[PDB]
Amino acid sequence: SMHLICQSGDVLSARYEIVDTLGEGAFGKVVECIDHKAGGRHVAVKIVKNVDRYCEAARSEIQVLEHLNTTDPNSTFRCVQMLEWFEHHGHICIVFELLGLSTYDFIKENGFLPFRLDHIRKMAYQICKSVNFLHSNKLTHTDLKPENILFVQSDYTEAYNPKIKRDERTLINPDIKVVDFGSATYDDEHHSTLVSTRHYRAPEVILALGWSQPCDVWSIGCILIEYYLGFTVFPTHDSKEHLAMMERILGPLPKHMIQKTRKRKYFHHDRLDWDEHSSAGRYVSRACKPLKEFMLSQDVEHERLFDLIQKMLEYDPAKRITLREALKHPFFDLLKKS
Ligand SMILES: Nc1ncc2cc3cnccc3cc2n1
Repeated sequence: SMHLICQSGDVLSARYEIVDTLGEGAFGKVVECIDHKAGGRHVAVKIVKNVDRYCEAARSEIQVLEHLNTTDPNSTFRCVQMLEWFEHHGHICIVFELLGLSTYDFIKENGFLPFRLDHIRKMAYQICKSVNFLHSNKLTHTDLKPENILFVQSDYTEAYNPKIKRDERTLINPDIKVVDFGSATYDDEHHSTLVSTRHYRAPEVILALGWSQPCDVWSIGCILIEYYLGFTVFPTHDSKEHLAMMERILGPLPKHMIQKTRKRKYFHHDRLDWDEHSSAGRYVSRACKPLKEFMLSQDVEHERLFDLIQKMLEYDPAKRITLREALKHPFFDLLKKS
């Protein structure tokens, strides 16, 4: 199907003319369209694959966004605005306001270089504010990651930069919005055992101990460190290796979580069953190091960020910092009148 109905020049619902593809996924694609009933405004349309799993998630996303856009019509809390939805040759399509590049695509197109710290501060504040708004509404996002944080506009300036010895684009406006509510779950809804893209998955999720709002905070921690480094901090598709990476960076997992998990697979006698002298052992031993060794400067602003990240990456979800608390963290002081 989808190839046949998402091409450039196609008209959806007698209204939206497809210009180009913005992104694609296993869920389907997002295309930029010209809205001919609204004077030519460009919009984004998500065309969802006709697979039950993804239809369910799309119907779900629509319910959630009706709730949020009603609660917050002006988008004070930076959730993307849904404009409408329709069916088109058996595919659910959801129309959104058009935004710029995701934070992932920006990093990628900049050669996997990090953001500047002042931009990270602004973006981090907005992300925390947005997701804390979700948390206030008895929702957990579950799939936060740089692909799901989008710049409102990705206009830019380009300057030669002898630090990188290369030309470089700098964002004008670092404002962002959060997208993708298809996994968002209410406190009183059923909680699936597997959630999150694996690189941003919390230890309570990996160990199947239950999860709720705090698993978003873990994800945000992961995001912030990737903005700082410009690469993914847990580059792996194996759950055991992932846990090994956590140990190398954050230290060993709390005994009480280990004893409690149904996945005794990963462990022997209250410690991770992992051979450091193995090959993957040495991969982890060199791709990963203690959190604070990732710092590129001893300047206090850097230390403030790393303190915050550390608190986000607390193993025990019951002890992990909440976004309410995180928004008062000293790292954000520079954004406030003192
Ligand atoms: N450029 C752009 N603008 C709006 C978007 C909304 C989206 C809503 N859900 C998922 C992905 C999305 C990607 C988007 N990309």
